[PDB]
Amino acid sequence: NVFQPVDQLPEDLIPSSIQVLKFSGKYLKLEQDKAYFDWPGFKTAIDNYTGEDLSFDKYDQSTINQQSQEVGAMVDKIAKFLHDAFAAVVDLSKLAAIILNTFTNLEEESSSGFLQFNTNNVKKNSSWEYRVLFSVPFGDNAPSYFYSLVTTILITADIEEKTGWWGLTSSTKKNFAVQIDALELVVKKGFKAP
Repeated sequence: NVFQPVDQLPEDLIPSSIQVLKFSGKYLKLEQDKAYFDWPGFKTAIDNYTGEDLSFDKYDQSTINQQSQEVGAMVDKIAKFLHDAFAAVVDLSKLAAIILNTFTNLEEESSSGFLQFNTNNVKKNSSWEYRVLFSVPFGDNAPSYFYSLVTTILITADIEEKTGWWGLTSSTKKNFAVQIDALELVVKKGFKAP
């Protein structure tokens, strides 16, 4: 739906991880008929959280200026970033492939609830927001715990039309700009969404 769920958890945690999805989903802001994630709203909501199965770990944000590079390289960089900044997706079986697939299949995934296209008539360019939510466990040493990494990836390129994004390959080269927003939460089995 609002976030592509990417789980790698033991069945006894999947239910809790869905609640996290439910919770995250309620912070999408619709306007101009374009759906985007509400980070201020979401951040704020976590603070006011008065539960016990949820806690903030860290929030990270990386924004890189428009640079001409290939899709493959760019996704690899995004992946390396998510790998190095958090404990959550350290052993996730190459998120890079999950991310590279989303951008090389934009046309088939456009209607998906976790992708939002947009154009800038002034700058005559466009962008996509990919919303993804990762969940990986702590380990059998702390069975009730796992991490959830609420992530948004905003890719901007020098592409005028929406069709300009159709059929991108790992080799395709453009003037891409990338903004990654990711928040890591420590959640435990039994977490219900407010």
